Amino acid sequence: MELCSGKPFDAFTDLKNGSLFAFRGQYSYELDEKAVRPGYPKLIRDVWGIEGPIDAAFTRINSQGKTYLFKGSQYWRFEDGVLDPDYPRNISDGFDGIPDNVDAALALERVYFFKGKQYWEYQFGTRQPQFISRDWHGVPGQVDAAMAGRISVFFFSGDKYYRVNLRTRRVDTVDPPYPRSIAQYWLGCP
Ligand SMILES: [Cl-]
Ligand code: NA
Ligand code: NA
Repeated sequence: MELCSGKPFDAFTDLKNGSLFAFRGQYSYELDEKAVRPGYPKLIRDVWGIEGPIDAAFTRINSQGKTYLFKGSQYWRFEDGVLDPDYPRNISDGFDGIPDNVDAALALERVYFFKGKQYWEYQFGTRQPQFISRDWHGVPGQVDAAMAGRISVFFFSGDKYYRVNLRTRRVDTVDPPYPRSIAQYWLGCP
């Protein structure tokens, strides 16, 4: 289906360079103001060389800007358009302490994995899990995808999303308020 169908998403990543990718079922959506065809539905198998649906994605903030895609117990690492050699790997081999079948991830060098009501911090070692709702104020303990900007993170749940200020770690006050339509207020779909 197309970007503006209103259906929930499976994953997002901000490449931290002006471009980002959304994932839903078998489809990958490149979202960049520089794109000749922004939001053109392409097959994940065609762009990333793997079968959808994926569970989570993130892109590291460092120089190399590697993209990580998660599905089940496995992850794939990409750079410069291409799957790195020695991928896929088991999550346990790259991310000790992080569970399988995650719901979401984001990168600020701190990475956060989300699964049910809990999240895990990873630094390039893992800690005890904490509660999403305790540390991300106004975010319920159920997220489908996440992505990190410069001053905000976004949490996606069904057909709606939340924006959280990174300083306050609280959902921002806007009008109409969060949670609100991904299609209408985040993608700027008709
Ligand atoms: Cl995600
Ligand atoms: Na997800
Ligand atoms: Na993400």
